[PDB]
Amino acid sequence: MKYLPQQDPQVFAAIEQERKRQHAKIELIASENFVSRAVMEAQGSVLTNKYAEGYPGRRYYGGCEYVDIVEELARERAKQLFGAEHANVQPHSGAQANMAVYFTVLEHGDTVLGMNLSHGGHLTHGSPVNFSGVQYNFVAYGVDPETHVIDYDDVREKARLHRPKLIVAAAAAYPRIIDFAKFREIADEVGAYLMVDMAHIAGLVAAGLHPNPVPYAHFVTTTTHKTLRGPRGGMILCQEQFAKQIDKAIFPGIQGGPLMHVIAAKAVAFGEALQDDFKAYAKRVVDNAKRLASALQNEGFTLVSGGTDNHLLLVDLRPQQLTGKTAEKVLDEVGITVNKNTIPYDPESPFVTSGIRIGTAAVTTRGFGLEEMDEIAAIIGLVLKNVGSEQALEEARQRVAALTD
Amino acid sequence: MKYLPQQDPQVFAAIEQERKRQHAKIELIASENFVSRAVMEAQGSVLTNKYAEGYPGRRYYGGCEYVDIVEELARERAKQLFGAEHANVQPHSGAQANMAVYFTVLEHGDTVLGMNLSHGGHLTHGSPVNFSGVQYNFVAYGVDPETHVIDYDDVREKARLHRPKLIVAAAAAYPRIIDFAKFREIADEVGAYLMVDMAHIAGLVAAGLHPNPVPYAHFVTTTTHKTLRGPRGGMILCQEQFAKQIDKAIFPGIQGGPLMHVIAAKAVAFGEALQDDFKAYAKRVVDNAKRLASALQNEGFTLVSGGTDNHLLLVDLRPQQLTGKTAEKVLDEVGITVNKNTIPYDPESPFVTSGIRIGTAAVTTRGFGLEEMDEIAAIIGLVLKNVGSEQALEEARQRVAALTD
Ligand SMILES: *Cc1c(COP(=O)(O)O)cnc(C)c1O
Ligand SMILES: *Cc1c(COP(=O)(O)O)cnc(C)c1O
Repeated sequence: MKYLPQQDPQVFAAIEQERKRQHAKIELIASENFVSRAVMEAQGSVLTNKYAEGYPGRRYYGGCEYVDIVEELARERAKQLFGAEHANVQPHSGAQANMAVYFTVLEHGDTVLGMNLSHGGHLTHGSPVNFSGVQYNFVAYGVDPETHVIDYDDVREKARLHRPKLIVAAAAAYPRIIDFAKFREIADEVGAYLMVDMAHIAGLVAAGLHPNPVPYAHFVTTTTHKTLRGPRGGMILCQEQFAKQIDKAIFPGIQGGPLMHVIAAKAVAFGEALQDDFKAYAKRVVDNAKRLASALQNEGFTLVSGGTDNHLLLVDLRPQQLTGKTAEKVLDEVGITVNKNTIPYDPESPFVTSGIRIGTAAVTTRGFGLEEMDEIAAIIGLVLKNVGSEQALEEARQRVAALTD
Repeated sequence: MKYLPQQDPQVFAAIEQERKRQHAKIELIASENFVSRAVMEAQGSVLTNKYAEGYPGRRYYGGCEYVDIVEELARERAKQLFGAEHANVQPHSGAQANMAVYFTVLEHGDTVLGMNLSHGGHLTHGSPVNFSGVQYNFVAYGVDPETHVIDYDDVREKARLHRPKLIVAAAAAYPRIIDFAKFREIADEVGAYLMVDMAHIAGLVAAGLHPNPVPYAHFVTTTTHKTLRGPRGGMILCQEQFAKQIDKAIFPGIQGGPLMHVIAAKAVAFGEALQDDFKAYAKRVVDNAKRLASALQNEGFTLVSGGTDNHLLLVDLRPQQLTGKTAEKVLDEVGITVNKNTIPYDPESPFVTSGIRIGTAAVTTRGFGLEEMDEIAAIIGLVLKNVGSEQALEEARQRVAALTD
């Protein structure tokens, strides 16, 4: 940076602390990643100066010729990446992408069926403190108590009983492949739309390492960040038949001016994802997750669903008589970043929990591989089996430092 | 830029076109501005990598120590700038700031009283194609047919007849000072909350050149861009008594993860606004607007309300037998950027209009002063009085080029 250090020492000092923190810590929060310098440059551009309400070639303001090129690059690259008929790259966030889809097909108080929040569902899939749970009548399907895999007969029964207008598939904390064909079959049986919220797995979908929801879903929502490794923001994919309605839902429906600089950064990220090396990256993410899962089991940890098919895993800490909160806290002391997370049928509140969620997208971006997964698992074992030993925690701290340099 | 040109030639070429366009054109769109290099650097930072759902010291994820410093810098600087008891700097946009306030105090179908959209009100103040008009029962107050100033007796009568839960004051296209004391008096009479949407005038408020709504309003919403000259995004100000509810409305209410890099940029912009030179800038904005208004009247143009108290003016084109659409188009041909805009009691649709809206915030940032205002007015006169003369348009084009170098 050149101008920020002189103009705002306080803000610069804090940013520099954060940059150094990002390097020093082992980031295992499953939603996190590190974007490229090109992506950052794009959103640090003069495009922040441009109002561009509307869509390419159909804007409310003049002078949009070049931001139109940028937005269409984003849309076309997204369509190639996911094989979708339409893309809307304007959502400010994953939350706003979902909000727009809900606004498109639902009336206030309509019934929606989503994944149980305590089993892996997202806040925006019907939390009573979120707009989704307040505005619409959410009901939940669950995972099997033993296998922790989505119970598709429960999805079907809930759908047939409650007759939802919309079914939501997709999760914030589900370690297995989701069967979108079955979701669509159930949706078809009850005459409901299917929305897939692929935020966590979008990068894996792009790389062909998770089944693509696009052919099965009426609407697909996603973050552009997370496994897709893009700038912070949202996106909606859908068939041509819903394009006009979806576009109107985003604007003038729920948003105002789009963030054109962030949209530029989205284009950059989609460009990166189209490359062969991104596919190699995404395979390492999945390989690393399997390896880490196996290595954690080797340490004696129990994993929700017995492993992982994707970038993320959930440790059930009950065998160690630990809460997620306790584990999260002690790992923070040694430089490993995780988050506490409810496990299916958790006896604890969502604020304490019996689990920690772990993902490999961030460490993989940093170039970590299988050997590093083994060591990460060994450090976690050392820490969680010795929570009262400062000597053990110091050893862990040093081993974490050795990994990050 | 260093990395973007190599990684993504297509995106870079388009960004460069936009940057050159921003320099070449005379930007008179009233909502537009040019942010500092420091602001851009802040939002081009690694803070995009951090999930920070929640609030400073009360986050859902670990590792937020430094983004907490950034967010608190934003909040504290906003509070000093506007004398507010609480700030929420997380809204993704002006639309989301409004959405959050509505979510805080209103139930689905509650009555809200806002400014007539065709008289200066914003889309998010009850358009039937916007969430506001769909989710809530909006009624409108108008401006006087002759003076084009808000008719405060009409505000009062509408309030007393319709008994709104919330009254909204603030505008996208109103050239005069708004009397917030009168709005609060009316709100008090009918037991309604008062929300002031100060997006357009926030920079002028910060500089003490427009009365501050903060002491009179329960809630104040704003963009961080526009006259405040910050990054693209939103903000809410309110008294301590609504702080917890407002914060919950933003998260987990309507948004997910905040844009921490944009919040850093907000802090930078607020820092800039706190400086003496920003106050000088804002006075030049207002001075320039008056001068431009006077110079346009000298050219024979009629202005809505007969002039301006702020950064913006509206030309009533009916005396010239021109629509806003026609004027917008021909000005685009010579390098002057305006937008068509409905005038109060417009005989034309909002898609054709009888007016153009003009603001001075952008040209003032570029260092334009009174002499430039005279010339801009003279060029507009030349163009709009000679719409069928290619020679006149070429002269205008050359004169525009002389202004921008
Ligand atoms: C992360 C996530 C979201 C929310 O995205 P934000 O950008 O944080 O608003 C929504 N749904 C799912 C499944 C997610 O994983
Ligand atoms: C610009 C504006 C908005 C919307 O802000 P976005 O960032 O475009 O969503 C809302 N209200 C008023 C009065 C505005 O001027």
